[PDB]
Amino acid sequence: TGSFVEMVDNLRGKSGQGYYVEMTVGSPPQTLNILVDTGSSNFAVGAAPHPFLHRYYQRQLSSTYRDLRKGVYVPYTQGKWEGELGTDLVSIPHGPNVTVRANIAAITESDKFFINGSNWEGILGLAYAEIARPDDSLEPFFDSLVKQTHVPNLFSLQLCGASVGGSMIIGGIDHSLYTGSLWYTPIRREWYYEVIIVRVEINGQDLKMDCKEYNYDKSIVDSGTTNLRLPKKVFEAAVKSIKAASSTEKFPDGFWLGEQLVCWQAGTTPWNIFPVISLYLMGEVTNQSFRITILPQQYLRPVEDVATSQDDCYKFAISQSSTGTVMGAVIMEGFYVVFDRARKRIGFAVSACHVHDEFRTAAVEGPFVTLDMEDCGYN
Ligand SMILES: CCCc1cc(=O)[nH]c(N)n1
Repeated sequence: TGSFVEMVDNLRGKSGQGYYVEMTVGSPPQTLNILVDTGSSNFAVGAAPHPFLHRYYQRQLSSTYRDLRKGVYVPYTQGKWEGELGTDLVSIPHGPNVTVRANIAAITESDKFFINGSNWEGILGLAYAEIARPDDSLEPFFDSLVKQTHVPNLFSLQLCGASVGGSMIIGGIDHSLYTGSLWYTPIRREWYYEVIIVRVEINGQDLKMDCKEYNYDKSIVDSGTTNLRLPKKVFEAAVKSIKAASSTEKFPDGFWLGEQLVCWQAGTTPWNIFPVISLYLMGEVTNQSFRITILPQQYLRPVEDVATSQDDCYKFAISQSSTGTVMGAVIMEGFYVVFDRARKRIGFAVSACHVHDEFRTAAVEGPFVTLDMEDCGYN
């Protein structure tokens, strides 16, 4: 049929602080909440006390704990930690019914990494080898899982909006998590989950750049990132185009920088004045592409605020980047995304749980005749 009921709704989170899954490590197993991250490729867990950790990995208590007698250091855009390598038996209570020996980094030192009141104490790097620390020699979690178990080389994510929730379906595709068709873009290279963007529209108006601008110096699908991050030039034209489309209301300058909340009486958010955003992505067929479309409900992240109800408050969740395009949680929150590693591709369908209104919905449409798409990549 297509129903993975044990794995539906296995993710949780706070807004702006990421999506996490419940995992266990060791013997006897220790329950820990682990961040689901397609932008990195290292499994790592808090193994010591910290001001923002409620619990941590007590490796001396694990009878199956192995020491790799080695060190590991991982930097991110947000934060960095260093830890002691080693292995232990790992399992996901609301995942596939398996236990696997895998690589673990026990975090001893970390800087601006563990978030206050996040409720997660580690991270699952789901991206490929080519970017693992200390190097490509370290086999990542999902590669271990497929080695030691019969589970298909494939996971899907449904990240829902709004504490948030979602579904990581390991080893398959759940039919209840989308509507309409799955459209596939090729993973251009197995390191990040790198895709190619061939065109951008705001309310159907072409942003009109050379397409290389959209993929400078890469475009990636990153569950571990909150915002839709765009290259400086692309960001500045989108904001200009979005400012124009929303011009019946003016907002403070700081709002467009992510520095300031905008607010409306409850239920009166004027979604319809804000534009739709379309990203055309390279297809499987030659000279073909499809487009995904998100709503202001995806790129205006809601913020609870400290004064009263009676106002619904939001943050602009599109930000500037220097490392390329990052299709983070604001993009992924409109779609069921299928990381089809077995067939070097990434699937997009309309999410069955996405936030929208009566009059507009997130969309995934195709095909479109689009030429010289290979040219859009960086080299
Ligand atoms: C805990 C956050 C880890 C992280 C940080 C970051 O900057 N990017 C990604 N993909 N992941």
